[PDB]
Amino acid sequence: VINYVEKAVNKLTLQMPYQLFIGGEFVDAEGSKTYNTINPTDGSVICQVSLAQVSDVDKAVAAAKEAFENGLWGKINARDRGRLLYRLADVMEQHQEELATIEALDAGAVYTLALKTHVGMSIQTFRYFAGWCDKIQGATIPINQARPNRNLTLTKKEPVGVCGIVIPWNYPLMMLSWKTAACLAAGNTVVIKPAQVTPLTALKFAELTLKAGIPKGVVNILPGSGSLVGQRLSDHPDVRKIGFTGSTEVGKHIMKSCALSNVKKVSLALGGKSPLIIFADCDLNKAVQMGMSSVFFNKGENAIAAGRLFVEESIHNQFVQKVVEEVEKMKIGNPLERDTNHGPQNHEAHLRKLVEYCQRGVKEGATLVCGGNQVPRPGFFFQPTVFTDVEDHMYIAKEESFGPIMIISRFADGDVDAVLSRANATEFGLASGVFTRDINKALYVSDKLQAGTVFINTYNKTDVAAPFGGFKQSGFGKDLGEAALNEYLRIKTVTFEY
Amino acid sequence: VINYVEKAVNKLTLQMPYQLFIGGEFVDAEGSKTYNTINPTDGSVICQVSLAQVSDVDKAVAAAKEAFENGLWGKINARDRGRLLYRLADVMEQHQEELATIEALDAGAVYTLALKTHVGMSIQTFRYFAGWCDKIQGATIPINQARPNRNLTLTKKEPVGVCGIVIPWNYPLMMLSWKTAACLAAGNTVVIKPAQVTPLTALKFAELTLKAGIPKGVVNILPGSGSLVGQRLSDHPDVRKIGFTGSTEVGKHIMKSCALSNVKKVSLALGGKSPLIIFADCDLNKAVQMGMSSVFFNKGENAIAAGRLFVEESIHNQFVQKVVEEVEKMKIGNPLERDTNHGPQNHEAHLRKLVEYCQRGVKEGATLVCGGNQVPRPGFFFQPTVFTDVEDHMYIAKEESFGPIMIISRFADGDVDAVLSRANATEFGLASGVFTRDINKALYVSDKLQAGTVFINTYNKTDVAAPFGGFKQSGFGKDLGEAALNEYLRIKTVTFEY
Amino acid sequence: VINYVEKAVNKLTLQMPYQLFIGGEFVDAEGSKTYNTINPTDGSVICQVSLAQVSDVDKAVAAAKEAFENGLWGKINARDRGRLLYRLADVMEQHQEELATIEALDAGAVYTLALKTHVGMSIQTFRYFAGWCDKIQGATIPINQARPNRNLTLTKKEPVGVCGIVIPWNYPLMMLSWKTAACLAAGNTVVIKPAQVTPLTALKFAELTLKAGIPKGVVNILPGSGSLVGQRLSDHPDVRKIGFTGSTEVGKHIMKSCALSNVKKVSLALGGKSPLIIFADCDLNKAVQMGMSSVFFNKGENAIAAGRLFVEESIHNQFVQKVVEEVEKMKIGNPLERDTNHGPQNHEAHLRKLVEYCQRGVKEGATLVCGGNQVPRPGFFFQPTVFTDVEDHMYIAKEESFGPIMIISRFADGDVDAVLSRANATEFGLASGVFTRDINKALYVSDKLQAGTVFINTYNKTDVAAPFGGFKQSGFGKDLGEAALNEYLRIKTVTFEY
Amino acid sequence: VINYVEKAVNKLTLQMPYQLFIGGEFVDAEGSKTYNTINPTDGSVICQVSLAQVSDVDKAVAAAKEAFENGLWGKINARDRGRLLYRLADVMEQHQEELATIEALDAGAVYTLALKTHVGMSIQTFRYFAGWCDKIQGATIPINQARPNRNLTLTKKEPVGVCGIVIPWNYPLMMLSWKTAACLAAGNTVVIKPAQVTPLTALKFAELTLKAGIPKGVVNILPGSGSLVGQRLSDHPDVRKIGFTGSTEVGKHIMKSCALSNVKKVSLALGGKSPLIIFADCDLNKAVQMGMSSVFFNKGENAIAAGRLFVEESIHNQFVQKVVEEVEKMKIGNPLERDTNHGPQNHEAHLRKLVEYCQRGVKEGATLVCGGNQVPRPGFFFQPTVFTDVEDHMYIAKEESFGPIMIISRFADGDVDAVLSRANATEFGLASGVFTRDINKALYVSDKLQAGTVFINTYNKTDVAAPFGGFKQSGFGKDLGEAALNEYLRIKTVTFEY
Ligand SMILES: NC(=O)c1ccc[n+]([C@@H]2O[C@H](COP(=O)([O-])OP(=O)(O)OC[C@H]3O[C@@H](n4cnc5c(N)ncnc54)[C@H](OP(=O)(O)O)[C@@H]3O)[C@@H](O)[C@H]2O)c1
Repeated sequence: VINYVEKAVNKLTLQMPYQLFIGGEFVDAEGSKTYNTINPTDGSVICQVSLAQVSDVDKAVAAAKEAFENGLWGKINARDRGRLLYRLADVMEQHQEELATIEALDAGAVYTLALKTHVGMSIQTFRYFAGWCDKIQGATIPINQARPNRNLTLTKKEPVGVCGIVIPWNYPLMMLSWKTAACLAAGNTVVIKPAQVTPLTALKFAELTLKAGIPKGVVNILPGSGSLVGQRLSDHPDVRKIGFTGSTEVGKHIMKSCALSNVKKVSLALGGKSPLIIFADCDLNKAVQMGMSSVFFNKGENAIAAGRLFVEESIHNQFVQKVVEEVEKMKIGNPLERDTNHGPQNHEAHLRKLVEYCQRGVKEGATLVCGGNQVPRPGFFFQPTVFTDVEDHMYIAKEESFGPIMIISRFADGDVDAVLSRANATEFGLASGVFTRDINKALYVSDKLQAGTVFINTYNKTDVAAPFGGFKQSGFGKDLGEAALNEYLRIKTVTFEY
Repeated sequence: VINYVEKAVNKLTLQMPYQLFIGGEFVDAEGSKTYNTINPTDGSVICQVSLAQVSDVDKAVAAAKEAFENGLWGKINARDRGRLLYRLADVMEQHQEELATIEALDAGAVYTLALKTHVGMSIQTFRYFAGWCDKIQGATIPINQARPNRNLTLTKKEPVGVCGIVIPWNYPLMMLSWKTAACLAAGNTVVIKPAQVTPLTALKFAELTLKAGIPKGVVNILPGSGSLVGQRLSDHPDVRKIGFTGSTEVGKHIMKSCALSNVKKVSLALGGKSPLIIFADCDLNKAVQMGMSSVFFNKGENAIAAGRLFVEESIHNQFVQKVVEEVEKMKIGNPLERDTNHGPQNHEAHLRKLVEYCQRGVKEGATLVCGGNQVPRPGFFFQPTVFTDVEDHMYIAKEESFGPIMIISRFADGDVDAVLSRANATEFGLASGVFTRDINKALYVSDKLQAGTVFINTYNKTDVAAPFGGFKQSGFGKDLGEAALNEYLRIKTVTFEY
Repeated sequence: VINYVEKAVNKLTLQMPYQLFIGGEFVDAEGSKTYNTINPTDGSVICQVSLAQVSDVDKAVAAAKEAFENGLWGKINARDRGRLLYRLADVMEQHQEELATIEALDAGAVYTLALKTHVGMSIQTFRYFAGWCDKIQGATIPINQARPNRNLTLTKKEPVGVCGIVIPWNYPLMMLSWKTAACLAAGNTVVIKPAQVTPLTALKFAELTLKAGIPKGVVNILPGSGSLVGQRLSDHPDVRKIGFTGSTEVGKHIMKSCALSNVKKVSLALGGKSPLIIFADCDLNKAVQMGMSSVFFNKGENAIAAGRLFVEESIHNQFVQKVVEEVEKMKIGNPLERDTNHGPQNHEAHLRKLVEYCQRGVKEGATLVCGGNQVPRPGFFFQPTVFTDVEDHMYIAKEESFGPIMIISRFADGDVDAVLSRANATEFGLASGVFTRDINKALYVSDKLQAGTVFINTYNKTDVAAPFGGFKQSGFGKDLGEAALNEYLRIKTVTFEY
Repeated sequence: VINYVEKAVNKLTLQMPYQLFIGGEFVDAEGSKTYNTINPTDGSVICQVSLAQVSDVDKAVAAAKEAFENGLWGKINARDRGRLLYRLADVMEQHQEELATIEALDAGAVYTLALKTHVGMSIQTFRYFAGWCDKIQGATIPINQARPNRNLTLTKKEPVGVCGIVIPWNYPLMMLSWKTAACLAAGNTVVIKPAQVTPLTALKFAELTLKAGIPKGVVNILPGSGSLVGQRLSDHPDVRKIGFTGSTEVGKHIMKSCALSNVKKVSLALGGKSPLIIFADCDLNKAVQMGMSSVFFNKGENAIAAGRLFVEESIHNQFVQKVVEEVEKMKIGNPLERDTNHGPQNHEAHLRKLVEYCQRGVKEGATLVCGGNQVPRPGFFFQPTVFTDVEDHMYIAKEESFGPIMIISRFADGDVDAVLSRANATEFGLASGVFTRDINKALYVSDKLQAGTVFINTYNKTDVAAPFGGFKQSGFGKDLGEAALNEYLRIKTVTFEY
């Protein structure tokens, strides 16, 4: 029997585990330490969650090590590993409303969006990677023969072993799922650190691994701080790979910690300041819809959000006019209400950062067309914001807001290379977009954009089969697609002479 | 007109550049600083070589950046890039006797071996990777469709950009070639730091890039110290990838430096303590020949060298007797003499370490069967060495010698899992081997060995098509084969809606 | 309401459809023509089954064409096609006992075996290929650029369209499933012709596609003759691909019919005379168990069955003695008896062929050690048979029996090339095997055997992930694994200039 | 010493072999039979060429078989096979002017074009496939384990063995090179049948294999008739694969012959009636240039030639006007004159077909705008032809001309699906094209076109890396790219239990 926080909400009964998950059981942290998790809709405490300590990290890693080296997970067929992951996806689907409701409470995710994305994409991710298990293949290689003898060379794709996953708060279940699904499909075991502010779907997911029959110790979950729990994971001599998602500055630190301990493998999914270039020959009404989505999707708490819009001179004023018209139509409110399409920011400190961000934009001389403030209601709601007359040297032209702030610059009619130069003038390189009906412009621009993803006449169109990762200081390694598996596999070369 | 150090040796007239190679020209370092490169056969100075300074690194990176962004290398077809690399291999082959002679002088490489391996494999490396240029392919991916609209998702494989390569001294030209060929095949430009003690084949290679018509700035070479030149390469804001080969401890520092600057990508080819397990049912005479090769090849200056031999009890004494017999037949001498089997160690500091290594092995109680000493002759020669009665707790059971020291332990008749545990009880995981006629043992042992390469009834059988890289603290990433290309490529995902 | 033949048997009430399945409906054939399907355990008529006519073939192809061109199957996401195929596998699993019982009745498959293989592997097949749907990918290719313009070249993997599948009677559901799963996973629609003698699991399968929600017309099944139904399929102008499994001689005719009509694509999975080479250094008792299995599995009605055993001279007589001892322990009887090891042959005409085959073997001078005749009891049971003193010129050394007849020749110790020559002296090339503890022999022999599959120290180890197909007159193309998809996909190259 | 036909022409002294090439030597055919090859510029006899007989085919196949089974080609490293093919390309490059001159004489190929395409692309083809030799790789596959035992499954890519190549006359050297390069790269040996009318570059190529060091019997060349030599190749019991390029009707017969003998593998590169759709929103001047090229390139003797142009109503009249203007500027003349841009048709029988084709076009009611006739001069020149008012029911809307005949229909402004339906209403499916600046339209049309290749805003943009093959009655299998190798390889699955 597991202890739950129980809550009647959204036409169901939530049963939320709140403890650490280690070796297939929910357990208190050392000293029974706890912290409060906060509902961004009203600022209330949802419940108390165990606060993992260093000794809890060591217990989690030891359980993962034992599960990998001696448990059933390391013994079963890849096909049967696949079956278990497909079953886990099924169990997640059976609990989809509950999961999406927890995400609405914990992260401020609009419930209808959470059902399709936060939860829906997580389910797709597990099903996708479950199909990879028995299709992960090595090679046989035609090497030079040591005549008069013969040689056979093959490669074997093997698991890396114990992995650590450290993730942010914007899509709590989805960020966990991207990495966890690829990690488990490759045959590894894992210790996961959700962002401290958003532990609840991670702990519910943990319970679901029990319902699915995932062997004890394969999945371990440690609500807690990066500076304590995350650090220890990065430092641990039995951890062999870290999958990290978060800010560029913490990514640098994580990579350093991997180096100094045991040169554990690392992937880094970091910040972005993604440019969206909108040409005059696009479909304008569609550009407004997609451009708004590129910024405002999930209250802007979206790594790939367009952090800069470049709009061709001749359509700029009309584009801005239409955006403002549509922004006024947005329904801001409780993420559980069906008419809501703009939920609260994830937590109070982030709301404060956004308010300060827009003050700097005003101070430095950008035109605040609308928004810029907290919405005067309970919780941590921020107004959908539009800036114009943004110049390349401005702070808001350079810094990632990670909020619902559309930051608009002009470019001269007929310019192409000039705007590309401006769009590429960043140490980030996560995503980018271009709206145009012109085939030649679209292909040329996608060639020249210095970013890991280029959207053409769309935005936010991610897919579990399509690899996702950045260039430059947005990091390296992929989530999603076949490419993601490579972060969680090692290649052993075997060479015979006969 | 290039300045050479001219030398008449080995029935050739060597013409050796000695300056920095920056932007397609040989130039002096800042302040015309130089250092001496030492011939390990007699301890004499070969010549003075330019000593790169920080401002020289900045010039080399600037030249590489220009070559990539604006030069011809970034504009030509993949097919034509391949043609240039195949021409480069042809030029290397035209100069093969000269290159092997330089390697004999600089590194102490036995000339006949340098023709086949140090230089021979370097030529094969460029030809192999030349073939990859127009065969590097992205993907088209069947993503979910945004109905009633359609989506197309593709990936493009692109160059990473400016790379730094930092290498050691054991196979100076070949270590350079592995990384350089894959790096250039993928369309990058490069700044190479050879090991300070072995700059000469790198500088001759530089001149050969001119003969082959590699555009200026594509290849740049900076003899100098790791703590100065290598450090700056790892720190540089315009460098996007470091390919590193060296010790585990420097690898840790390199990775930290990549992290702290601009999270540049990194590959780490580090140290080894590779186990070779020899069962009683092997071919004994072959096991002796291959066992000796596993240790003594290239005077033991071989990262994959077997650093422990485990020999089954019933054949142990006969194995040792036969090795001693064969060791006594080895001809130690000038690497340029055709009858030489065993050349000098690479440099004096390394010889000193090997002497100390064997002193400690005797101190801690291992049986010194033969060798262990500097050979009484000029230069830095070390006697092929055999230790027996080695126990798992001993320093020589744990520490990488990187010299010609065969380190032998017994295991009990029939004790497969037990010997495997002993073989795996190391934080290294570079290579390994097993000698047995039994198919079931061979396959089971190769599954269980925790190493990036497993040799079965052979050793030292590397091939330009077979990926090479370690596990655990032997690093990550691959040199050679198709896999090596992934270190020098980035994947861009392009998603259309239409 | 679907009409069923109802039967109380094996603790179940079987509900067996018996009509043609066209466009999602069970329908009588033209003129309500029918034929009898026979139970091989007692020779009784199970029921009457609709007998497809030419107009019925045209209706099925029209339904398949409409389903492909305009129906839902052609419009849904690859991922969603995958979901439907997974659901089909789940439905088959929910009905596995019923399917295995039907296969016992219709094909004489031993019930316990049919659960694991005839049905269990069919289920694995659908689940395996379900996972491929959203992982079928094309390429982007670095072609030469038409300067000063640019080029993008990509490939798209597309379905071939309407396919015809024609199969034999030995594993009715499994042969169906292998091809159908790959065919549908690739996005095609299909008309299936089961062997006339074994229509029943195919028709139950058809009903399961309805339960699974496979869109109407995607799957169509036409019990009937090869010379009428199969012929029309191969001739039909709207069929673009035939997947054929059967005899070499019918395969020749089928390929010709494809040629003469519309050059439709064809795969050919044909006969075998597979050699198993057993060396004196094998584990003898294991060689006996696996050698017996290589021949007697599924009453010899197994295309990959070892059709000759070459047994090394020094172990031959002991091998034969052990085989005879084990053959005598085999329980022959009703496929529903849970201790049955050997069921009846599939149908009466095959039994008669096997009696004649053995008369011919004795006549030409082979030694009949045991078996060779019909078991005196109702139905069509044939004794497990062993021949020795078989020589290379003999009819039974050349001709495929497709029955439980072990055909043994000696070979001399210390020649390997000589036994290979004898093993390779056939126009078949489907499978082969080698039993030896010697790694060098195993690897060399596997290199030299001229067969699409080589088993080493095992036999009949097929797997849904491992491609299966023959060489020479055993045909071409693969069932199973990733390679099977290529028979059901076409590649479109798309080249842009911009 | 080889017998040559010597010819002083194009400022060169041509040395043309004229005999059969069998087992590394030029020999007369059985009975010294010969036939005349005809210069299409003036209708004169170039020289007498040996006429291969059945016994000569048997000798070639025996030589290919011995070279494969016992000769050096079957023994050398894949890497060394690649070196030989690169060397072959180099020799071809050293002879490029001579080869292009021979092609001008034999096939009427315009010299400047033959240099770039006929010969230039043949060279690229051998270099490209030379690079594949040591990069052809099999797999290791994660199959279900027969617990308590373990299984390893791998695939080996092997050569198919002796191949027959049967080709047409439009690009004699290039068609040979496409197939021969892939065939040899995969490790096979080959007997080549050039079109009887164009044997000369094939025989010169044969001599170049000698210069390049290709082992005797690896390449064998038999000038002669399809009905005799081609037939025997398709019939031969030792040939295991036919690579065929030619008409759809001969393709059907070839496939039938493959079936009836030994089910040898076959690829079919057959005819085309490829549609080019030109929208009003294209760049009109570029559409005219590329539209011209799509029809007139290599005097229309181009399998992928656009056989229908569909031009949008609003630009149709202007397109036709501009085409007529450009057609009038074409210089018809001797292929060796530098100002010629339209050479003679390949041979007399083809010229006659083209005359009849245009007669039937006029008869059935199409508007003949220009050409349609043999040019009044010696040889077999044909006037570049333009037809308009072509309706879907007409012969020239359905039948492949394989000549310089532009066949134009209108489609209504704003129609897309309607014109696609018309473009797809053919049993051919080789190539196609679309000209439009609209990204949505270009992507949609490329999805919907039922053809193996789709060109977007270009035409005739083939590449050695880009796979090329048809759908429907245009055949199956690819030439060029990685995909081409699959036709010349077989996959062996090796499964161990241990
Ligand atoms: N590229 C992508 O796929 C992607 C996706 C989502 C978000 N992001 C990026 O993430 C950022 C937003 O999240 P954030 O600013 O909250 O990120 P953050 O501060 O970098 O935190 C990310 C995670 O790192 C942990 N952490 C902090 N210090 C650590 C340490 N010393 N050792 C180990 N772990 C440590 C944090 O723990 P705490 O819970 O204690 O903070 C948290 O779990 C944005 O820049 C956004 O673009 C990127």
